[PDB]
Formats: sequence, structure tokens, C-alpha cells
Amino acid sequence: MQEQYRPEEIESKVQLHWDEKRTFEVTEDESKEKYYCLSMLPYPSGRLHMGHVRNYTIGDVIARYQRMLGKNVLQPIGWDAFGLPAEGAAVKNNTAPAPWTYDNIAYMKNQLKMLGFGYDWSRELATCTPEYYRWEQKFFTELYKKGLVYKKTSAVEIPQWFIKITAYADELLNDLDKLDHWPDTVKTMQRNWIGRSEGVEITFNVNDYDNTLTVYTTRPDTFMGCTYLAVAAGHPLAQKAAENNPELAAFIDECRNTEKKGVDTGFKAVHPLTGEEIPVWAANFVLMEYGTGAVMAVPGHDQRDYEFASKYGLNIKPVILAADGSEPDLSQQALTEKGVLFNSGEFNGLDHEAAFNAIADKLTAMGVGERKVNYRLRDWGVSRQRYWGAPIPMVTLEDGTVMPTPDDQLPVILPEDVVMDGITSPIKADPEWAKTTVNGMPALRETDTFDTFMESSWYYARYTCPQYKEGMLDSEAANYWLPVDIYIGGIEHAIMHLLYFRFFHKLMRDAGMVNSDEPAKQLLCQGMVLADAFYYVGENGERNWVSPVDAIVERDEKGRIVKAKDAAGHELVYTGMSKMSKSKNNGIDPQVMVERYGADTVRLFMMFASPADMTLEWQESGVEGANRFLKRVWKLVYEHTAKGDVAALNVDALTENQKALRRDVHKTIAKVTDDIGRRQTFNTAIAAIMELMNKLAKAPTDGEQDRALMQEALLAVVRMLNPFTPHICFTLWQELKGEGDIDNAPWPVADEKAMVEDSTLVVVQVNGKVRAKITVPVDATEEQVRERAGQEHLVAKYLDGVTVRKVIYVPGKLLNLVVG
RNA sequence: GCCCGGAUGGUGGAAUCGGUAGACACAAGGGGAAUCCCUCGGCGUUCGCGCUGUGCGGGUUCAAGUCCCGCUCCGGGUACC
Ligand SMILES: [Mg+2]
Ligand SMILES: [Mg+2]
Ligand SMILES: [Mg+2]
Repeated sequence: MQEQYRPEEIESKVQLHWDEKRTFEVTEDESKEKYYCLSMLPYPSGRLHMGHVRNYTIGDVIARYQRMLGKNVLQPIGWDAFGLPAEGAAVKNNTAPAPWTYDNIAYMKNQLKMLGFGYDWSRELATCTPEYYRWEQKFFTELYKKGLVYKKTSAVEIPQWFIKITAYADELLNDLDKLDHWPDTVKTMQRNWIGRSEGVEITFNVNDYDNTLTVYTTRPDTFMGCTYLAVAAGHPLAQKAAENNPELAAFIDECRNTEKKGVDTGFKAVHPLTGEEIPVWAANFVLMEYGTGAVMAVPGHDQRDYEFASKYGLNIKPVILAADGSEPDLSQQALTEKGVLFNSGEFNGLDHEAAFNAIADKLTAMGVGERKVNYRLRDWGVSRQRYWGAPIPMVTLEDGTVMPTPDDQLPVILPEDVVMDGITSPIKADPEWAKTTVNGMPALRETDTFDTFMESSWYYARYTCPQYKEGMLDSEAANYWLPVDIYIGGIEHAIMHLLYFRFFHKLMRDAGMVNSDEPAKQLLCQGMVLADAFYYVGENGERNWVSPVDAIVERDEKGRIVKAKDAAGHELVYTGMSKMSKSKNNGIDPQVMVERYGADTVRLFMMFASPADMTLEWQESGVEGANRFLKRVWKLVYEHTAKGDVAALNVDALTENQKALRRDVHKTIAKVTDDIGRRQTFNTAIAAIMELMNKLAKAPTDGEQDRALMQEALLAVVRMLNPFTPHICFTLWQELKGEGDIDNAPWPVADEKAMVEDSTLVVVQVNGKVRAKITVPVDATEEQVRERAGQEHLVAKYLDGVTVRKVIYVPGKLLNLVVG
């Protein structure tokens, strides 16, 4: 065993071992319990950032841990390889998106391997390859045939392909209740995004107008407070008035281009319940695309109605009582909360629900209103006018008819060998490309490409069967691996990717491809990585941001930063810990830290510094701390093994001191197990390891028994660290002569006999304040404990000439003397 | 505007059915570039501890960081639906 811990001489060798033995390659083995650990796949931008490194270390800890529990563990990696940044970079260099993307993939793959992530590399997928994307093309034609796909022109105004995500709104919404191991925050974000709303449509007669106008409201209870209506710029009534009104027409034209603003339509509606004529405005805040593109306005109780009404001198009418039953102060703003009606005729005194229902019922029976459920969720627009994405498998015949690309022309291959002219997709600018023949007649194949969210919506599934032809999924394999047991990635994907992949899963279920409703049991959103951020003010008044690496700080007598400078001598202002970024120049390159300290130190720091789901504060000093710890583990194993083999441990003949150390070993095992497997607090797991290492470093190692005990502890410690720092642990395991490769060694289980106490610490309070802590035989009786407490000078001091009124006793733990 | 989080030493961050607050680590200063034995919330100390202490106020309980009421401050999403 080398005396010196040398990451550079260890890490690449173990890594090569992992590849040579294919250690982390798995099959669909029905005789084992499966566990699918998934991290969100990276975009091949060029290098890993610190967030990839946190995301994938978390995944790797879990995958290696679960393997040591004896599970069959799938941990796959791949590349979300289509998308915009490649087009930018293709043009910026003298190049094409594909070769730039493949270069980034090789470079980043080598970084992942240098970090020693235990992936099943045989399952590796890159989404820009025809072998991957042909399947989403095929599935898209199937989706179209199921009636879930349609073309339509829309804002972004351009034609687009949509997939009917609204056909699954209620399922996406209901099934959120099945997801207890998703965080509330992500669930609430998807709820609001889907935005199912229960309301009322209300129809008005309009003077000098040969239609009726209908609005949608979620607060029909406030309808007696309605003083005007507001319609979207692009509403048929708004257009009918503009015909004779240059002001209005001017306004409508504005509302397309680049904040309460509107115009008086000149039309008057009759309020169906008061008979009063009310104005109709065109207004900027009203979406033509939602509901009916028109609202009834109630300034007294809708904040945006309040602002609009004030601006244009429209009536503000109160109809909701305050929470305390008093008529609302509307001098400043609207009363938003739902309360009892007043000033609403027949509906006065009704509470919120009763009023909602009475007014709905009334307007229904009058035939000018009905209940109506709307959704904020729009259909999913999957089309882009972009080159670097998977072609959309549709064609147009000469007769005009749109249909899917015939099965025998799939995939539709994106040509990789192209030259970007910056502005037009090569497959657009060459009018030859589109030309095809369908049933031996000329057709034009679609020229738009898929939204990149298309590939990331089903990759997690394809990982189960990456080499399968015949179909998108081999069901047997997919149903074996799915659902994902834990999915680790950022909360920022909450209402894009994390919604799309639930939807796509349901689409694949409903094509018979899988047999479960939800793609992922647990979702873990890891916190952001923060770093210190500094800037100075140039003599031009411009803020110049200086990397915290480049900052020379100086500290008071307690270590607070109080003054700082860069090398050039500028005065820096410390702005605290902040999200890593190019704007603030506080990015840290993981590769530099891997090359400086070895991957194990980097990984250990990032798991130690902070619970997975909280923000992590990057500190060079914490990293050097982690590194020194690893040297202390290396040293203690060096010293222990330098003395050769050990006798078998005799557990019956241990000193009270030995029993105590061994109890601490096994309690640590229990605690680390609980922390990693149930609580998922990896920071406290690691702290328990360090704490134990500190004790082990202080224990004697001369006697045969001390050495046997040290062997047992080191074999446990080395396994406990292994999911965090597997390169050093793999090596140390061999030094200790552990059986086999550590990657397939069993996770240590705590020995119950080792955890038994002969003694217990009893905390002694007097009137609830700690006056002593006594060690007593583990089964001492309450009388024995009391007697011992009263023999303590520290306690007796507070019993002297005062009377014990009563005692509270928690067996073997606490005695409080109430006195007196 | 809501939706949660949160607030504990000089800093990060513990405390898992209320029962030894501050584990673990960093900074820092100090003793014997790298290493080990310490010390370390505050005040006081006869070194045994005493008082005080988890954002402020109050309640509950023999006992509150942890439960309940009310403040004050703060981070991060996110809206004309
Ligand atoms: Mg924690
Ligand atoms: Mg504080
Ligand atoms: Mg506790």
C-alpha cells in the first residue's frame, strides 16, 4: 500500500476497471428486485457545469447504494442533442451543428467518466441520431391517426403542429394526487399551469348590435357589481365598432405589436339582472384565446377592473362585505376576498357559495348564462422553423391533402452535412429537399422540425431497450424497469419537461406500450449551487464582476470579509453567495476542481455541504476540508494494514471501552443507512462517518483485539463512504482484503448485539434545568437513579433545604426534580 | 399580487413522536509547505461550573429550536387565464 493518497494514480485505473468489467451494465433480471435511478440527461453544450456535477453525484450515490443493498440497479446516461445552441455555434464557428454536437458529446462523456459515475454505458443514447428519433416520428404518425394531432396557425403567427395535451388535462390533474413522493411545489406549479377553472358564461344583449356578447367569470357572486364589459382587441364586437371608429381601429392595430389600456367601443350592453345599460370596452388585458375573449368587469372586487375603472372614470360599485361584516373601504383598491353579498337585491346576505349558485341558477333559468369549466392549459405546439431537430413526418399531396409519411419512408433523416447561412434552415433553403413521392405522385414533405421537448419526453423509457428495433419500446423490458424509482433534476422544469413526460407516458400506456399510469415515483429537485460574487465600480460608473477565485479578501478578528481587491488593485464589493452565472462571473469549472483534488473530493464535498434539495454554497475551503478527510481515511487504513492480517474478533471478551467503540461503529452503520435510504440527508450521513473516523483515529491498535476491531470498523467505514467516494473506497477495500469488488459488496448491516448498552447517561434537571448528567447501569431502577442523582453535589446543591414536590422520570434518560 | 419555504454561533449546517441546543465541517487565532493533540455561542469562573442564549412578543407544559397565538424581517419561483 502506497503511503501517499494519490487521486491521479487511482481514479483513472478504477474507471478503466468499471469499463473493462462492465460493472454497471444490467439486464432485465426477473430474479432480482429492480431499481431505476434516473438523472435528467445533459444538453451537450461543451462542458459539465457545477449543476450537472451535483445532479449526477446525487444520482450516482443512490445508484451505488441501492446496488450494495442487493438491487438490480439501472442508471443510464445520454444526450439531449438537438436544439438551438448548436445552430448558434455552427454559425459562430465555421461548422455544422452535428459535428459540433458530437465533439461536445465525446468531451463531456470523458468528463462524466472522470467523475466515475457508474452508468450502464451500453444504454447510452444521443437523441439527434436517427436510431433514436425515428421512433418519435413513427409515434407521431400513430398519434395523428388516433386523432390527437392537428395543424393550425397561431401566435408564437405561423402554422404549427399541435398534440392534444388538453385531452389528458383531467388525468394530469387528478394523478397529481397519486404523487406523494413528488414535492408539493412542483405539484402546485402543474395544477396552476393546467388551471382548471369552474365558472359561468353570461350573455348580454347589445344595442345596435346583431349579436349577443358572452363573457366568462369565476366570480358570478360579484355580478350585481358589474358596471361595464371588456372585450379583447380581436373580438368580433370590437372589430364591428372599429369599422366606424378610427380611435378603436388604431387601438386594435396597436394590440398586436411590442399596463391597463383600452378604448370605449361605443356599444352598450343591458345588464340582464338590473336592466341598466353598461359600456363595452376593448381592453388590453383580455385574452381573445381564453374563455370567450370577454369579461364582465367588477371594479370593486377585481384588482385589474379596479385600475381600469379608475383610469377611465368608470363606476366602481361595492357588493362584497369585508371579512368582519363591514362594508369595504374601496378608496385605495378592490376587495378581493370572497364574502357575504350586499347591495345585490335578491342576493343580499348570501355567502360566497350560496351566491355563486343562486346567480348561476337565476341566469341559467333566464337563458342568459350557464356553468362552464375552462382550462388554462393550451394544446402542445411541437413545430419549429428550425434546422437542428428531428424532421416532422408529414407530407402534403398535390391535391392539398395532408397525411403522415408512409411507414416505408421512416425515419425521415435530417441531413447532417450542411452549411448554415444563419437565417434559413438548409432543408428549407434547398427547395429540392422537400420533394418526395407518395403512392407514386409528387408530394412535399414537411420542413419544420420537432420541438426538442419531443426527445426528452420519452428518453427515460427508451433507456430500457435502447437497441430494440421493431418498435419504440420493448414492453417487457420497459414494464420491468418502469416506473422510474427516483428522478433527480431541477425544479425549473416543473411545467415544461416534467409535465410533458407525464403526458407522453400516458400516451405510450394508451398505445399499449407500457402498463403504468405515471413515469416516476419520486422526483427529487436538487438545490442550486451558489458561489460568492464580487464587483468593483469602474471610473465610468460601470459594475465589473470579479470571479471569487480572483478576489483577495481581508477579514476581521472573527473572519468576516470587510475589504477585498482584485490583482489589478480595484476595490471589490462583496454581494454574498449568489447563483453561479456569466453575468456575475462567479462560475466555477468542475473540471478544474476534479483535476486539482480528484473526483472523490469533489463528489464528497458536494454531498457533504448541504442537503440535496437545499442550495449548496461552494467554498474552496470546504473542498480542501473534504480532501484532507480523505487523506485521514487513507492514512488510517495505511497504518492499519502495514501491520498485516488480523485475528478473528472475539466479541464476548471486549473491554467496556472496546464495546463502546464497537457500539459506535454499528450505531453509525444504522444511522448512515437510515439517512441515505429513508431520509435522504446525505450531509448528515457523511457527518456521522467523519464523526466515527475521528473516534477510530484515537483508538489503540497494538493488541490483537484492537486490531480486529479496527478491521471490522474500517471494512464498514470504507463501504459507507463508497457511494460518495468510490474510487478511493474501491482501492481501500482491496488493501483491507475485503472479498471481491466493493461495487458488489453488501451494504453493512448493524449488529444488534453490538448496539446493546451496559450503561445509560441520565440527564438530571432540577425544576427543568440541567444540573448533572450521570452514567448508571442500563437497567437501574427509578429509585436507584434518584439515589444517585441526590448523591451528586451538583444536584444536592439545589436540593439543600428545599422540598421535592414531585419528580418526572423518563426511564434511563431524564430525571427532573420539581422543587420546592 | 399568491404559493411555499425560511430566520439557531464569526460561516455552512445539526437536533428524526417536546427531554444534554449548536453534531459535522469551515473560518480564525494559537501550540507542536504538510501532519497530529488540542480551544472555540456570549458573560463570569475558584475549571467543578453559574448565568444567559434558537428573529421579537405571548401562551401551553415539570420541560419548547421543536406545539399554539401575534409581530418583524428575508430567499426563491410564479400571474392579466
Ligand atoms: Mg440536514
Ligand atoms: Mg443570525
Ligand atoms: Mg429533538
